[PDB]
Amino acid sequence: NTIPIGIALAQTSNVALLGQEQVAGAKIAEKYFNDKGGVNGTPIKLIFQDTAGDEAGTINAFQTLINKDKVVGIVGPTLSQQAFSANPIAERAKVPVVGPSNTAKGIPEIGDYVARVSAPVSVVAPNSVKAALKQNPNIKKVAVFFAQNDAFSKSETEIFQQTVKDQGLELVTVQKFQTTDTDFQSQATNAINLKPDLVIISGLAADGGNLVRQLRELGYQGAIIGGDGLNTSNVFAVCKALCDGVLIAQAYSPEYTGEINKAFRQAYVDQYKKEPPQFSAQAFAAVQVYVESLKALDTKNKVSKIQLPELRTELNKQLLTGKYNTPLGEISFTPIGEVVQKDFYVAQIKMEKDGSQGKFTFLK
Ligand SMILES: [Mg+2]
Repeated sequence: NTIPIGIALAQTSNVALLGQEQVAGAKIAEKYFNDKGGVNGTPIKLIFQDTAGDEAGTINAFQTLINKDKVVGIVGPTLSQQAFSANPIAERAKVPVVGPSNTAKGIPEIGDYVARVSAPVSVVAPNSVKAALKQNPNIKKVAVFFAQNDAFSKSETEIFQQTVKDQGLELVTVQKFQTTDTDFQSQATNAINLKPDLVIISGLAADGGNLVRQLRELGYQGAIIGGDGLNTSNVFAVCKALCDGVLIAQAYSPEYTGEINKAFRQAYVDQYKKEPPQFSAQAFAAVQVYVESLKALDTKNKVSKIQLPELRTELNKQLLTGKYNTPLGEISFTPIGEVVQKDFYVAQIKMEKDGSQGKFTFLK
């Protein structure tokens, strides 16, 4: 006998360039928590249902988890774009959702059953602009690019644009693209002709990486900031040596000294031979929220005896009140399901000259 928790993430499509890192974190969490006895002796069972890359696939995954798989709660989905369409399904069904990495403005406001462990674009994105200005105080002109078909990218670009203005910089252009585009010659050239000192990109991984590469190919030599959708080593294959120097804000640090992070990091490094990515840590933290909430609930009200609809409602109520020492640091929730989290960072892509290998170097 086990307690089923649904994991609805992008395991296929180009969205899996982000989703697979989340899956990795969730699987590490399952072993970590089950090795500690699960929920007061009862193992959890993560049930994975692939969302693919669109809204319909996410809705289908959620409905399957809720109805067929009888899950007590869902971790997911990968994208804010997917969350805005699918989360209302879970809200209506009174099934809790904990988003690992969705950072668009407005997600917890979807309803009483929607929470997230990822701080939103408003507190994550500005740090990377500040980091760029530290590395080059003479930046004056900024070109901004965003994926106009993606909800998170639109939310993130608004924050980047406001930060550029607040830092007293000149916004020379805002260029639009689609996440499904591979060619950006026209937008890149448009921006390059305006002589920017800094370029900021809000898109996802394949698109963001292709744009970074093309900017460099077309002769751009200035600074580049990538938003959260580019925050994966999966971009390395796309821009290769030309990824070098890209600045990306982080909501997780491998070097954070929390005991659980040490355990998580050690488990990750031993398996994957590199530091745990943000998306992996965030997924771990979302599973942790469910495990620790289930334990607290079970102690007060034995879960094996609670019928499913009431169990879901009580679990949702419980998780919102909890305090969690996670790989992301000590976190909790506001009454609306927004995360409370203290520390943020910026890292910079450092590629080896040959372009076949790289890493994220954390700025001090
Ligand atoms: Mg909420």
